[PDB]
Amino acid sequence: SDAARAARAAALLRAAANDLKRNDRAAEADLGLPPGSFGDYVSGRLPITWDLISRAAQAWPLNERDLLPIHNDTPQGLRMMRVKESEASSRIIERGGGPYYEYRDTAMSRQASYRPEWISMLRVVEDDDPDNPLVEWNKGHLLYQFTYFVGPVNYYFRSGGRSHCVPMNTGDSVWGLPFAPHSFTARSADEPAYILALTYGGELTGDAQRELATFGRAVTSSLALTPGDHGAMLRSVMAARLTTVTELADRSGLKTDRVAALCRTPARAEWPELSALAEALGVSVRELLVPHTTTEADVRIQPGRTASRWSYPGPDAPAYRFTQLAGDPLHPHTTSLAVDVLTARPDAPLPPTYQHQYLYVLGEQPVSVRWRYNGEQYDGRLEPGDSAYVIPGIEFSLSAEKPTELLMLRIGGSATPDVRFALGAMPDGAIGRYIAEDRLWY
Amino acid sequence: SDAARAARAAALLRAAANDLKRNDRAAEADLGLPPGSFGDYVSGRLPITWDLISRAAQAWPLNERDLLPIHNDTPQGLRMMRVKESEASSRIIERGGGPYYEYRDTAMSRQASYRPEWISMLRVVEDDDPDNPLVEWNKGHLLYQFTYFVGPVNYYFRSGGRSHCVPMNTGDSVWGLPFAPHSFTARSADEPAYILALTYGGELTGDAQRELATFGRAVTSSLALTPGDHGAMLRSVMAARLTTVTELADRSGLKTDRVAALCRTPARAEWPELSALAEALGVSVRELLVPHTTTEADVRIQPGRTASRWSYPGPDAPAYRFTQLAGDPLHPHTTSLAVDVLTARPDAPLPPTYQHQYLYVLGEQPVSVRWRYNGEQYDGRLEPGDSAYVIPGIEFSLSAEKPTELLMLRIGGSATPDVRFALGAMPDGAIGRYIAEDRLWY
Ligand SMILES: [Fe+3]
Ligand SMILES: [Fe+3]
Repeated sequence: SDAARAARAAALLRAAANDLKRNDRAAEADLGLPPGSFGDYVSGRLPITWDLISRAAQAWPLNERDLLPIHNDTPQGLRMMRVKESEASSRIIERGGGPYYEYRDTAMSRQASYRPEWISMLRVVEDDDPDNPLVEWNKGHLLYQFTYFVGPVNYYFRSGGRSHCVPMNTGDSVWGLPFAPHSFTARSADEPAYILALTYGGELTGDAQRELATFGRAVTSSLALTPGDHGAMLRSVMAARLTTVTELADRSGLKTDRVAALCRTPARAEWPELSALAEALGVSVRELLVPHTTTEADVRIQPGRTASRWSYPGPDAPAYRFTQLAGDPLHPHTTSLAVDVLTARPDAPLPPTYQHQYLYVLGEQPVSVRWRYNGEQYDGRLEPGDSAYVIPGIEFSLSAEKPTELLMLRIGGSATPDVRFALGAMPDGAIGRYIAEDRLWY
Repeated sequence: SDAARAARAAALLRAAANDLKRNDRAAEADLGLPPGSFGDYVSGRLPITWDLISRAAQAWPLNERDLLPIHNDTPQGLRMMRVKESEASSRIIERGGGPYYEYRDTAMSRQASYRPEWISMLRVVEDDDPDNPLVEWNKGHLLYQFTYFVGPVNYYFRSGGRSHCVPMNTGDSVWGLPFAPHSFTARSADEPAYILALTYGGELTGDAQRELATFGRAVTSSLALTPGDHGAMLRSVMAARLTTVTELADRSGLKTDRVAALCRTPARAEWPELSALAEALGVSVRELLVPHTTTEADVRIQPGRTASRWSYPGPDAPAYRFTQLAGDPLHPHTTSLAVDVLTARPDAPLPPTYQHQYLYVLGEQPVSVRWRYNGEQYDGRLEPGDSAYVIPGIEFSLSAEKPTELLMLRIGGSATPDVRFALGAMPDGAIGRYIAEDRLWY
């Protein structure tokens, strides 16, 4: 595992040198390495130190970040975390003079952006007033949040200077935007009241944050695009091409008056207009479409009672019953589900998805999991309160001796649609070298 | 600025602790630190060391990479590189027992993915045969290639086991896919023959490579999507939502047989069908559409003589004359242009774009550049053969005392459209915190 990570780091060093058109001799000269030695660092015979990575960021126009791999802590492609481990991670935090939350980690991975916490509400309120002084608010946090409610939990949320309180119960859920302040209390001291607060990051975190942080606040603010504003998207692509209204009109076959009008409205153009504009701009129609959001006051609440329900693979012989939980079209790759596992057999493999997956066993019976990864088959059993992390691409099935429920949150990773289409365009054999460069570029 | 970068690293440390719901004392417990030291690290009283970052990656489900900022090496928003500096970076490479290429760096930044080399063709051929033994091929490299030709350069390229040669002349260009093998030679020893080989990264480099490398080649290949393949895109979203053909038909109003058939073809559904399917899947129609490509043999060649040209900002105000160079809809955010600078005054500012920009002066007269960044106005001059790098969001003008030509390559950075939608959805005032977290989460 450490040797595999070292190999990944060595491949990144060769890739960086190849990309800078530095062959072995040129890289040794730039990095102050002994003549003839570069192959020993690229092959793994010599370790790549933080000293060398720091020297490379000074000698070359790259960052220390560009030479570091990430860790693989999910070697079987799925990993379970046990209740005992979650309880050992316990943190109690006081707010307003008394204990307010108990936090427990659930299944996480260095390969994924999940930060999923079990959190019990320790503050009990006697009304649903958002301005109740017993409520201790947070400041909001960068990560998106999907929250699943168990018991009589009150959800408090703030946006544009107004505080709201929506009472929840078991099976309700909410999806929420970055930096939206919120809080949770219990309406009763008599029954369990807790949440699965499954926060996660996506594209905002990682490379985008590092880059935008160097540009500064003004440049970053100026790159923002408001959801649903198609005219702004069109203006942005026009600016990226350095085209003009009359030139785009001439190339697309649209009237100049129409192109100007489309630049000034959030409503999308008609489909034939979008196709003509896209071709004139050298982009797919995909790039002129802007997602809408369903959020209001920066959250989208899904009542469990009215949530969509369906059976898999179908009602004639159902293995699972799914309930659709809260999400948002700003994050089309986030799927949240309550899963009733009905089958006692391993006869219903779920289709592999490009998403990361997180599982948490809500029901009273254990769930047996069977999965495949890199030519091996594995099996395991999640007890109630156990959780699991699954990398993209894994085929697994679930079963239980009696019907039982689990919570499933699936999120997009860094392999976005654009990445996946780039992978699809690569010539045969190239994906291997993309994963781990193994040679000088000539 | 090392001090600013150290502050960025401190902020990432606070953010990582916030995301894991570790306050100061909890973080000190997890990391084995003495009491009070975690505040010292976040505040800057103690420097953040590789030892601390390594400890964090061992104790917490994060990567060392996640705690490192990138460098700001473009403090004025635009940075020029001079002929003398490019010449100083000269590297001569032999292939087949004699000189083949001279490489020279041009403007680059730790904030962008450009790897732009000036490259002189040192191998002279007497025919255009791709199997000529004087032609020495590379193995293909990870980065995308955008190449502008000067002089009688032969371009050689391989795809699918076949080798090709297209004789180029000044003003021709080509855009090429990752790992497509290629070469360049000169048809004459008696005139300059060289290229601007403006390689760059996109979606593939950085986070996505790091994650995919830990999943392995089998999973990574399974995630590929073929450009143009709408049925694969539909199947992907269906698998992400765990909707069968029958359930998606049920929701959308399309017949079961029609949904199944749309999953078996690259051709897109009809627009009303796409609208109904997207609504049923909780996504914008954008997520059922796919990029297409125009590449043949993995490249897209643009003859200079047939390239589209237009005046900017308009026909009746031609400050500049643009020539559209080689690109592809697989990279909608890549704009390649040859720019004839016609105005002698800085009276035609180019609108700010979300793209990074790279400039190289091709013509025989200097180009004056006036730009603004962070409330300050700057003036500079690019001599023939000088280059420049520009961060996103900069407004600049170009002027010259006589018409002169500049090569421009604009590429998308890590702030993808999805990042920009997310920035637009963020509550007002939170971009400061996104750039640099400055507080405990509660
Ligand atoms: Fe939260
Ligand atoms: Fe190349």
